[PDB]
Amino acid sequence: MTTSVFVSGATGYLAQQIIALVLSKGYKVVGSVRSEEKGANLKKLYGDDFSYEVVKVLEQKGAFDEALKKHPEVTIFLHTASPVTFEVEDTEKEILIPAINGTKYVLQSIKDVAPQITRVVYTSSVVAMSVPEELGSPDVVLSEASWSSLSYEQSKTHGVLAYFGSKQFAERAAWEFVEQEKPNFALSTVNPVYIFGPQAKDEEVKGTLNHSAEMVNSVLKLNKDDDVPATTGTFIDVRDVAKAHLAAFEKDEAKGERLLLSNTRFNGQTLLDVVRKNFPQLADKLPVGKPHSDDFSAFKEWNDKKTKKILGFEYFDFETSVVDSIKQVLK
Repeated sequence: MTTSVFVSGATGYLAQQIIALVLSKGYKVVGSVRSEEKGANLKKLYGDDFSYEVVKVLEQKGAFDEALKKHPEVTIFLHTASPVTFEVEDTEKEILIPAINGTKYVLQSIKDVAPQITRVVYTSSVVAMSVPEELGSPDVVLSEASWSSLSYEQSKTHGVLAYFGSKQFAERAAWEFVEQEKPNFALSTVNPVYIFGPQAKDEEVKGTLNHSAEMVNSVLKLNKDDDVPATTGTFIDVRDVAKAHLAAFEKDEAKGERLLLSNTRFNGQTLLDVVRKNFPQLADKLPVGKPHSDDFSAFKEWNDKKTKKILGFEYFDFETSVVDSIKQVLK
């Protein structure tokens, strides 16, 4: 009668947005959390239709088996969680293997213990699709077809490349599971770019005034003398990503799809120009740069046409996403 959706890594910024949307739709959520207190907090936040299970180590074999066994009511699994690593000493051991193993193990548990699950949505990234130099290139057109060229070997070399590799290999693992193991569920992925936007709950904006994506808040801590931030790429609003997750399990056309979630290009100047206009009280302590010096006109538009057609909604613009984040932080 009511449909129950499992969401891994439920305390996450995206996950919370997904959970809020889904609850708003009348689904139930069963959320995984790494501790009871995390769950209880989520419960207090999200209410009666929210339940939780504690799964401490996501990449462990059999990790989700008990939680799954307990929830025969669940028929959707949104796998949003990533391994939490705090500073990395060995890239393979701590980043690549956990990412890859986790995906395989979670899928195996679902097949093993939740045969009733008909849809799995795996949260991937644009980093699966590409390499860092290609991300910044005006000659590059990504699509839903795009797979990163980065090798396993190269991925080990650096922490950045490792994060890139980890997503690529993990997503490949997920598709591979589907091919090889042939489960009851249809798989789909969501592949976001830099995510901006408000948090699902005010209470969560803790510590008061923060930033993931931090890039929003690399700026607000700047000082008038500081440089304009370097960071540049494509953005997407967290709400749009969430809506993509919804469509990814709801729509027949999304079955076996990769969804590229990417909106407009930005740089530090784009960000600064927005903040400065919208929140003038902070302009005195902020840098100026060269306003509206950002010109992205040479950049080839990415090919997300299939994804937009499947999604069938229009995205939040950049200004709106940024303004909404700051307003909340300020509040």
